Amino acid sequence: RYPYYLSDITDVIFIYFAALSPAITFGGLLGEK
Repeated sequence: RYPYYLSDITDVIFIYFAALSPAITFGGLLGEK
């Protein structure tokens, strides 16, 4: 009865860590955030 909890949750973590993954590596020398 809780489908949206397993699929829609993993998808939210797929693009949340994917997008911020690179943006964190590149740059980040002078300004931290």
